[PDB]
Amino acid sequence: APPIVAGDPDFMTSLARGLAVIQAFQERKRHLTIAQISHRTEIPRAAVRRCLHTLIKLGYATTDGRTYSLLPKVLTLGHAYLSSTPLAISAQPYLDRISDQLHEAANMATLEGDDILYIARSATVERLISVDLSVGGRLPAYCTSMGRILLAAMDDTSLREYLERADLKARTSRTLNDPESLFACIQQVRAQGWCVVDQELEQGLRSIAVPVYDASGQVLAALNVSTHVGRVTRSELEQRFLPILLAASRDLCHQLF
Amino acid sequence: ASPAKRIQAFTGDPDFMTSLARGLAVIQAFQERKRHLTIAQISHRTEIPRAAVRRCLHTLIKLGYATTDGRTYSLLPKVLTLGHAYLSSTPLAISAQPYLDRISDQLHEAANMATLEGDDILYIARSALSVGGRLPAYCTSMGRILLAAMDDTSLREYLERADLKARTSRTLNDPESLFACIQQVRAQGWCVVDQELEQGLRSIAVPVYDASGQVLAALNVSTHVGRVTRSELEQRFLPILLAASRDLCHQLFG
Ligand SMILES: [Cl-]
Ligand SMILES: [Cl-]
Ligand SMILES: [Cl-]
Ligand SMILES: [Cl-]
Ligand SMILES: [Cl-]
Ligand SMILES: [Cl-]
Ligand SMILES: [Cl-]
Ligand SMILES: [Cl-]
Ligand SMILES: [Cl-]
Ligand SMILES: [Cl-]
Repeated sequence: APPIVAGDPDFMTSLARGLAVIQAFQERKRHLTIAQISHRTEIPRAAVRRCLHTLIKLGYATTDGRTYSLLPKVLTLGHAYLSSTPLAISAQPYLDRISDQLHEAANMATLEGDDILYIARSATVERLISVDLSVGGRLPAYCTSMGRILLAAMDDTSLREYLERADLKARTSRTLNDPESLFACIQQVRAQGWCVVDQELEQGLRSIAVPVYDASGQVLAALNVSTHVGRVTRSELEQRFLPILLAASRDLCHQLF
Repeated sequence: ASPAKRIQAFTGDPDFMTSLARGLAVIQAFQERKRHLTIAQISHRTEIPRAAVRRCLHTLIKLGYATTDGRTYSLLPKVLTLGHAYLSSTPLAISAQPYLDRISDQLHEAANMATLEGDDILYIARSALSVGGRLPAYCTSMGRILLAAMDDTSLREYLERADLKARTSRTLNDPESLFACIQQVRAQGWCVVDQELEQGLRSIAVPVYDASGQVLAALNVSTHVGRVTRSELEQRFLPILLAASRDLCHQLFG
């Protein structure tokens, strides 16, 4: 190797704006201007400028005076959640055990808005469109197995509101993407207590998911196992993966509550 | 210097957003707490007044970043999406991932990439600690790569400032011994740390450069004493790491 050489009065608007400015960077690989951030967030430019100035002084962002980027310190905000949340902490040995036994990826997600949000994953690579899925990433609820678990937990009025507004695009030719077929699908998921999705999010990808409850019988999250097409038989998901996942969900609930 | 002290250093700055700074500090107050917190606990750790802690928490609850039962407070998974904003907007982290995956597959060991934050290294990508986790720089192989990249004034400032605890019987724990170690890492272009952070842990790291020769980050492989000898690290792992890091630099910067 070569050497190394040389009103609500308690709502704090500026905190809200600063977190929205951080969110404006989602999926933007080129540094951003104030104009772009203001456009995306509908926050006035002068406030965006102050937010960025504050983030820079605190080590969360950087600039050349014209454009702006985030710094790695932003990752420590998510680490504050991961290291203070029993659900995320306790689920990791379970996902690791599921994955070691099945030699497939295992995940846990919650609902955030119209998407599922990954909170913990086993140690396997799962690439969507050759990009690793990761803790903190989001996927649409209507076309994922964990999304359908979490939509099934809604009451019918909330579910219909979601289906009349959501972007139901046909991700593959298999995807259920009209409100009547999604509603009937979600009703069966309720009856079953589990959901299989077969290549409705992307070609080649199959997953099976179950709910995780708290002591009150409320759905806190979903657990799943996710696989590629030629890695499984057609009925292995239900016969092989499902009892493992049901048992893990039951064990995690008992451990926490 | 408490979080409130650091915030109050900018009272003369009219564009510094005090509430944003306190809310970020309130999120940080949860680090490694393992469970939920009261207003009084958060105020004690941050030294931010309780009224302000209350208003920040309230704002986080309204925005979906936290929850409460009226006595204790917890963060919500939406906080994770703040870190994802960095990951999905940073080509270094994005492009590093296939290399880390391939390295880990070949060696059946964990491979990581880290940058320097303050006196710690900060993990920005890993292939099967977590991303966003931190470790001290002085007794880790990536830490020593990144300290080696500093100029000598910054390195000495670090060595006088940092808390150099003896974590194992092998840890180098004084500024003179550590400076000598860093000069050897500079001469080498790589670093092996053998059980200076915890028993059984051994790792090897190299720098990641841009096209102008700035060190941007460090890449490493970490192992246990079980079956990987130091000769293996230096003769088998090191050529792989050097090749991956050169590939990454060329892919990102030409
Ligand atoms: Cl920038
Ligand atoms: Cl298709
Ligand atoms: Cl189903
Ligand atoms: Cl429910
Ligand atoms: Cl303060
Ligand atoms: Cl303010
Ligand atoms: Cl709580
Ligand atoms: Cl959330
Ligand atoms: Cl190390
Ligand atoms: Cl030891």
